[PDB]
Amino acid sequence: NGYTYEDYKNTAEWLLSHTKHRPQVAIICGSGLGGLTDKLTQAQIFDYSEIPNFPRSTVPGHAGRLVFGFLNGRACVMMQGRFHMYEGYPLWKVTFPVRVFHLLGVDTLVVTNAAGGLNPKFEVGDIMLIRDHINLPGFSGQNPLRGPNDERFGDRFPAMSDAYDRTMRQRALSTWKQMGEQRELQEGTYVMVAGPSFETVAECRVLQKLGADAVGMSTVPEVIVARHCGLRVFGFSLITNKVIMDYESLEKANGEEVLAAGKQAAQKLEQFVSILMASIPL
Amino acid sequence: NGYTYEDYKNTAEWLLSHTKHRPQVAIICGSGLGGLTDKLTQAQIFDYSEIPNFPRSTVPGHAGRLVFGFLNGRACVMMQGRFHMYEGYPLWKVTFPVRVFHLLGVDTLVVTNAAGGLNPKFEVGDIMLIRDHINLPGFSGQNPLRGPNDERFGDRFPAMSDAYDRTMRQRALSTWKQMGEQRELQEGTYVMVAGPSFETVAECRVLQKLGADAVGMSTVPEVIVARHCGLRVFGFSLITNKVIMDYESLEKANGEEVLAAGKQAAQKLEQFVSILMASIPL
Amino acid sequence: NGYTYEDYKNTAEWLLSHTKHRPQVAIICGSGLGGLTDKLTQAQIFDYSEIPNFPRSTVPGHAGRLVFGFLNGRACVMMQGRFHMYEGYPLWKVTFPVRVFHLLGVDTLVVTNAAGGLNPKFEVGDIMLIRDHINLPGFSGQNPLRGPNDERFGDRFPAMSDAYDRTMRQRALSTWKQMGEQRELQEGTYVMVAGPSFETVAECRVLQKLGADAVGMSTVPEVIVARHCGLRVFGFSLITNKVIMDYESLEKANGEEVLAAGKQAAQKLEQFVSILMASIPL
Ligand SMILES: O=c1[nH]cnc2c(C[N@@H+]3C[C@H](CO)[C@@H](O)C3)c[nH]c12
Ligand SMILES: O=c1[nH]cnc2c(C[N@@H+]3C[C@H](CO)[C@@H](O)C3)c[nH]c12
Ligand SMILES: O=c1[nH]cnc2c(C[N@@H+]3C[C@H](CO)[C@@H](O)C3)c[nH]c12
Repeated sequence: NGYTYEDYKNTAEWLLSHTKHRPQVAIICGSGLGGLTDKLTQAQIFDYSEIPNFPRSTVPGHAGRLVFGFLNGRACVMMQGRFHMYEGYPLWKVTFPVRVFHLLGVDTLVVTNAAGGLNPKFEVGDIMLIRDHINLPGFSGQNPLRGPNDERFGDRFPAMSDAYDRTMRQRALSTWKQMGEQRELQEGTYVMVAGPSFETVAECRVLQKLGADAVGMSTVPEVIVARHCGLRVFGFSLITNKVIMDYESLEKANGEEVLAAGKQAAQKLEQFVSILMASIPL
Repeated sequence: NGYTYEDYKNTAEWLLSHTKHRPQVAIICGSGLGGLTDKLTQAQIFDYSEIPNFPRSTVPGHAGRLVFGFLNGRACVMMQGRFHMYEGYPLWKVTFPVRVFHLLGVDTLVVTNAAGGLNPKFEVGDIMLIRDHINLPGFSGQNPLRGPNDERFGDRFPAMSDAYDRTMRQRALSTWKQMGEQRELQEGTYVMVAGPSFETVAECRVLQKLGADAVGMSTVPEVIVARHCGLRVFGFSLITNKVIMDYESLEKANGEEVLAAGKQAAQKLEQFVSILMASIPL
Repeated sequence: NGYTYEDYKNTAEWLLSHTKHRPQVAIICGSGLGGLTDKLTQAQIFDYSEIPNFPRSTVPGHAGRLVFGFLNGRACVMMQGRFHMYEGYPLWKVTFPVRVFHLLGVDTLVVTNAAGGLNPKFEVGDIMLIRDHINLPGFSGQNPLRGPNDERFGDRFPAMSDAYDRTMRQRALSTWKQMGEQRELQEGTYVMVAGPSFETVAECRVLQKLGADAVGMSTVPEVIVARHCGLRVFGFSLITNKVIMDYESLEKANGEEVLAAGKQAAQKLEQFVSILMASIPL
């Protein structure tokens, strides 16, 4: 890890002295979900590039910013553009923001992402509440906590079986119903794979056989660092496509559609997140 | 990645100005399949060591060369000796040649390798057409495309579900029959594991349970980079041994036998490849 | 790999000239099993920090030492405190001691560790004889033999299907009975995961579906290097906890209990190891 405790501290204090905002809830916007930033009020934008120690967003579109504001009665800080292992960043950079949030005073992390559906019951547009995850990269060594542990953040061996807050998941399922929606709110296991190339049929079958319901290339690292910090964690995936699971089909998964699904059924997640803020204690 | 676009370009131009040959089909010879180089005509050999930017073959036997020539009516470039992740090379070096081939004007990549048979229906000497692959290293981060993407080669998120050209696989199965052979042409999923040590019984069972038919320590990376490039891809594995899948057996897998199987039933693959060249469009 | 053959040699010769002891059996003590060092006679302690080239134990408790002595009629060398991939050490440092032992004249390696039980038949306190292992990190590239092979230690492609000496496992099962004990001696497959965070329910299910019986974050690397060396290998796991495999449960795995289980049923393993020394040929 190239960061010392001092680095996270200096970044936090810099942000704290450059904004009057004092966030409680940190929100990481997934692909095609950045619009969520338009709902904040008293918004204050910071480009990643101007924040000390922040990983500088190479060329996804040069759009990387931290937005502080209020979302439905709660002090928030949103990440529009998140870092991925596939871009070359080691996991300790990918999750650097998370530790910064903790030092800013955040106690809750909401993570969102787009994902391929592995469970056949899913349909494009569906929203999957994350009940659990399978950290394939972590099994091999790619775990954001690798390296000496700093007691100031947490313990050497944090547990992850209760990573996704049960209370929030319940309140989430409730909220979704209180709103009265067509499709039900899906729930399941998210499996992380490094990417960036999409899965083959054989691989799709492997992930299904392991019990995963949705597949993506992010999130798990941020969740592990958040939990290591003591943060309350809740999140979901926007199923942007159904992964090909048999050779009959003659269609390919593309980053184009993922942003397209995250175009129509996108605002659906946005509203759900804003409303869900009232369900977050303080 | 330690290579800049310029590096691949300079290597291509160097080769292009040192040979009159202009290859269309690149062929990577697997273990004990190097003999395939003896079939080229108007052959011109280049030691890896003399080609700018090429990874220098440590000590597999110091035998690493790029051979340009004609194979059954087609301009080829063959790799005699391929790079493996287990030797210490990062994946961006392992696949460096592939991007060079694309800049040389190659539009087809034929990959061959020796592999352990996981499917019980296989026998030593069998030839397995590769229909799909399981990229275990890729799930964890070891994917040759990790790092910033260069649009000149391809897209950020290339698909792999159609990696192995369906047309060539069909024409391959046809060719094999047109020849009238004893054993049928096997077909299945290739699973890549890093190695270099051989699998345990428990591991063999894992790979079988995942749906893999053959196991090796190469190929998948080259295939992913080729596809990212737009190359047509086809290949197969020479089953050199049947992996031990139960504790009853008292025999061990050894690099000795692998080269031995690749001694008798070796030329069988060689001919098949030469003849298959006529089935490759232009 | 940052070590040259010379480095292992110089470390061996340094130890050989600083102790009259000439070990035959090397023993690696797992978590909460360090007490085994109290049974040696004519004991001579070396701090890891004073041994040339040894990885310096960061801050697990600053307790890292190599103890030479005699254990029940056999010249031993014990590692009190072992290195883990999760602490940041690359595998070639984690396994550095193993190659040193081989140069000291050791011909047998006994590895012990604490592990989470995946097989439901297990209970806290149980002892599991290791019959086989699943090297998840190894599938992805994290194998201690990655990099050029040195013929002086072993072959390029060593087999692992017979890693755990069948004779010792038999003599172990015998010994356990000759002693007449309540609980039977368990036996099964050990799966290595990098850690340091504990498994989620979904992950627990994956590991079970793969056929693993116990889960830990060490051992496999040392075993592979030992075998590559020609060392006889035998070992076992102390089940310190039963991994949560369903959402009903409301308890979390913690490094606290692991050391606690390794407190009561700890000496049970210690005696078993001492007595088992008589079963090790010479
Ligand atoms: O089928 C899939 N496989 C793996 N990841 C995704 C995702 C998630 N994100 C979306 C984004 C690509 O469009 C990249 O960062 C991956 C959506 N569908 C799939
Ligand atoms: O049983 C097996 N397991 C893993 N790889 C192979 C291979 C393939 N290559 C062959 C070569 C060793 O002889 C090394 O680079 C692995 C053949 N049989 C097996
Ligand atoms: O449930 C488990 N999952 C993964 N490893 C362990 C272990 C083994 N060691 C023990 C030690 C933590 O207490 C760390 O190095 C892991 C015991 N129980 C479990």
